[PDB]
Amino acid sequence: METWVLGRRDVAEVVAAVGRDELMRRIIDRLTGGLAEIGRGERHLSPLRGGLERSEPVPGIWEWMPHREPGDHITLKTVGYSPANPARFGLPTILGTVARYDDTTGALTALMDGVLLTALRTGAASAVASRLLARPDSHTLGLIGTGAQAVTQLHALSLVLPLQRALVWDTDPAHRESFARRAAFTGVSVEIAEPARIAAEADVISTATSVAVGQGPVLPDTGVREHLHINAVGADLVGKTELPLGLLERAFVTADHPEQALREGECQQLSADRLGPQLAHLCADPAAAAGRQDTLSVFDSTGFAFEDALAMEVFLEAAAERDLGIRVGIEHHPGDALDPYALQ
Amino acid sequence: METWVLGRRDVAEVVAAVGRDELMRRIIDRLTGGLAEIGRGERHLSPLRGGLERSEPVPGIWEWMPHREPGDHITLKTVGYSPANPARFGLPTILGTVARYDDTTGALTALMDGVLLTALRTGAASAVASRLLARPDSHTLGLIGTGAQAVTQLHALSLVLPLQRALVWDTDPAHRESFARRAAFTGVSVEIAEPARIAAEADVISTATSVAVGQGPVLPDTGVREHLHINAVGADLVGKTELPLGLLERAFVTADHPEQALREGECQQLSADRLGPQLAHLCADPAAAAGRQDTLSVFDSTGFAFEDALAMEVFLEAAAERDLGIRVGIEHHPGDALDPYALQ
Ligand SMILES: NC(=O)c1ccc[n+]([C@@H]2O[C@H](COP(=O)([O-])OP(=O)(O)OC[C@H]3O[C@@H](n4cnc5c(N)ncnc54)[C@H](O)[C@@H]3O)[C@@H](O)[C@H]2O)c1
Ligand SMILES: NC(=O)c1ccc[n+]([C@@H]2O[C@H](COP(=O)([O-])OP(=O)(O)OC[C@H]3O[C@@H](n4cnc5c(N)ncnc54)[C@H](O)[C@@H]3O)[C@@H](O)[C@H]2O)c1
Ligand SMILES: O=C(O)[C@@H]1CCCCN1
Ligand SMILES: O=C(O)[C@@H]1CCCCN1
Ligand code: NA
Ligand code: NA
Repeated sequence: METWVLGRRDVAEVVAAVGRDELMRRIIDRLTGGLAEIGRGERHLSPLRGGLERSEPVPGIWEWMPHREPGDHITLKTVGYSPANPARFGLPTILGTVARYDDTTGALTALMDGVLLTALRTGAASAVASRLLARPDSHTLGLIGTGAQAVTQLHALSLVLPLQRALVWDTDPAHRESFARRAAFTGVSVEIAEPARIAAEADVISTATSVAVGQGPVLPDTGVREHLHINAVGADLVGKTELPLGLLERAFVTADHPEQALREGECQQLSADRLGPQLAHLCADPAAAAGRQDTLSVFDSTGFAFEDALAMEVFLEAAAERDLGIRVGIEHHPGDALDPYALQ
Repeated sequence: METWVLGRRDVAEVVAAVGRDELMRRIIDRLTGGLAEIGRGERHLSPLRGGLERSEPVPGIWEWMPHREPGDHITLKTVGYSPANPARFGLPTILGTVARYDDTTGALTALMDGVLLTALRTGAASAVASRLLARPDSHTLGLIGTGAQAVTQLHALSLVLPLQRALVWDTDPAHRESFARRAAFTGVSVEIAEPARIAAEADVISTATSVAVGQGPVLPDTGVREHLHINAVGADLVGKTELPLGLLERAFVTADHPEQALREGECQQLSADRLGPQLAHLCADPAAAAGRQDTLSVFDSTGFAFEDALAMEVFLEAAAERDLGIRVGIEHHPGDALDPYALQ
């Protein structure tokens, strides 16, 4: 037995061969079906993730997220949020890896990059929610925060909605000015616009910012379109929120993971009895979303491990089909199972 | 930047080049100083580990164990307990791996086998506790359970006590018959002995069994020597214990990690009020352990992530000096930190 390692090159080759659009569509479709299975009680929500706060160079967190498929495998994503990474080190804010363990033996069976996978499934989740809750003729996307997640927010939403333009804002002028180049492949025209203009004109908004704890909101409490749908994607430290309380109190709010969102999502601001049905329920039974496209709605997205396990399965199917990756004997399996020093 | 991977062949090379006695002594030395640092408030106990119980083929658990050295690195050990592994698959019961992440950026910097490392630091921890709590002239070690952990229990204790004899028992006859061969490198004469004889004759005992939940104790509450010290090393599922309650209630009890021991150790059987200072406090001030050398004492060992971080440092130091391991680009670091699709 050896661990199947998909390095950065192998992940790059899967995306290159399949294409960004088709790979995102596969993950959207797998996520939709998997969420529906949770909604029907055929699968379980993942347990609450855990994490470690880091104060330097700016406040961040490092988190672990398990998900078990009983009798088959266990997935663990480890992921850091380090929002000084881009300016200070040229590294992405979100840095992680995803591992798979055999449920019968405990053995580490596969290990892959989590940077691209995280961005893909985070965009995909917003696309699943926005298909349910945004107007199907939505034309104008608003983006607050134009870093890494904003790229796959725009990409995923452009595959499920007839987006013609994106109005975008970032507190860093360099980051908002560079977004049009990073977005060009989608064909969606990009225009920089202040948050009040985005609130007024967008049919759908994604907020995906590295705003600090207690420094929200990133979208002002002002006039929005009657049918606005917001993907609240930003999430890291307890106490970090992006939306104004007044808007949230007026909205139909669905969380990807209610217990997690009450701790780390926009639902931190809400009484727990104010939550709409969770996304998995909407996927299994759309009665709860019926009519909500035409009124204010918020998808409170925190991310949970089942989404990473599903996206990893999409990558592993593609990689297995193409015999990609390497095999590394990492775990020591002594020829005598009862002798740790039998370095066989 | 690439991940440094120490596979099975590299860990084997470290043992071959350093030697077993020297490697174990280095880990004992690091663990003793690191525990003293916790006992003096210069370092802190790892957070409570997390875990997922599994029921097939027999009840087992899979756990994740993080530890943070602020400003330096985060360590995470993922480890399975699957006690049917030896008989069904020729695999060790304990299967795991240890990862190191840069604390500043979150990047995965190192990954290695956890199977041998776990056995080494678990032996080392018993050696640290027994040096503090067993009579310095202890001649007879008892071992209940003669699987993987028992090998390093004997090895480590033989390096800190004047052991002349090991009395050993296992419910599987093939496992107790093979222990002497696995233990030969220690030079300590091994005798098979039933648990009642071990209880009556041993100066120090380690219990390290795969006993099922509710099927203890593995050592009878009979005559024990007045000065007996026990390392209660077995730990996995909630409800699993190895010692008789009446013996435990008469003992001075110290846990490696009090909150973990209350959940998964022999301290499950006791009130939280009933515990002594933890092992770290005894390392920092041995005057609290000296008096208890001549009375009944129990070290309640669950394992915690700091021990894995310290043992990993020993292996990385030795591996770097010998230029061992490989470099694998696992994490995706896009050419543009704000563009998840900018594959290198
Ligand atoms: N919900 C999920 O599943 C999920 C998954 C991944 C990341 N995230 C979260 O999304 C957020 C963004 O991640 P990223 O990878 O895009 O980070 P990033 O650093 O690439 O982008 C964040 C951007 O937000 C900008 N910003 C900071 N404060 C702002 C404000 N007040 N208004 C507008 N812009 C602001 C920054 O200048 C930066 O350009 C983080 O909180 C992250 O933890 C969530
Ligand atoms: N405290 C720690 O840090 C730490 C570290 C590693 C393992 N452990 C725990 O130690 C225990 C042993 O692990 P291992 O790797 O040696 O497993 P192993 O399967 O190699 O050995 C366990 C042995 O116990 C024997 N056994 C089962 N029931 C028994 C009984 N009633 N009396 C006597 N022997 C019995 C089995 O036949 C087997 O030989 C497990 O509970 C494991 O989770 C603890
Ligand atoms: O699910 C995730 O991967 C993100 C990482 C950053 C913190 C919020 N959750
Ligand atoms: O600390 C450890 O490595 C062990 C693994 C098995 C369960 C008990 N703790
Ligand atoms: Na959120
Ligand atoms: Na124990």
